[PDB]
Amino acid sequence: LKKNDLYIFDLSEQLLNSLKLMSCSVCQMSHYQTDYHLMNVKRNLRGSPYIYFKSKYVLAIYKSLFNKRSLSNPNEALTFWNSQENPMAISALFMVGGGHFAGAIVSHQRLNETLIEQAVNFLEHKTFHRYTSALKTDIQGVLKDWEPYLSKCDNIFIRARNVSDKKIFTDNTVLNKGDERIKSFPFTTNRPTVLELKKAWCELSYLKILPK
Ligand SMILES: [Zn+2]
Repeated sequence: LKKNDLYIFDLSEQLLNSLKLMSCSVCQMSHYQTDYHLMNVKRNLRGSPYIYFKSKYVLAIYKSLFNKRSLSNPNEALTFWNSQENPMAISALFMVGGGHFAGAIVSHQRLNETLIEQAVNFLEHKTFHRYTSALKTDIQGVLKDWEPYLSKCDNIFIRARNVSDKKIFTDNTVLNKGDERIKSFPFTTNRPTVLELKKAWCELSYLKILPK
């Protein structure tokens, strides 16, 4: 099992149907890495920490990736993720700290910087910095700018250790406080840069092989 065979949103049917839990519509065209499909996706969008499976000698996936209020079980989630019927699956990624910001809207679809990082498709991405907040209006600007994307996101992952910095994302913005989709990163992360957003994404979106 190479890492290429472990992307949670692109698992082969053999690997999927083996997993055991431990206890084109947007183009009107009948083509997924083409730049055409990507703009149409863009146009239409714009208007223990783990769970374990058994198979081929223990695959682990982050609990944060799932929807807590969901009646589906994790196998049902994985199979729905791996079906062409969710081509506009997106998530958001935000880190702020020490005057630095990086945000991105990430597509769940992969592509052709390591090869694993080179396949992360950021539909939008922004990074800026301000000494000191005054960052607050800048970031509230990005959130309004991405409002159509944000209302269609599966998850919105935010790192803001500072209490005033976490307040930046919900104090009178387009995100509401107590939005289930808003979640911490289940692992420590570095400085807010675009590459760090991709590190975080690859860390959430690939199964991990662990001991039982
Ligand atoms: Zn298409």
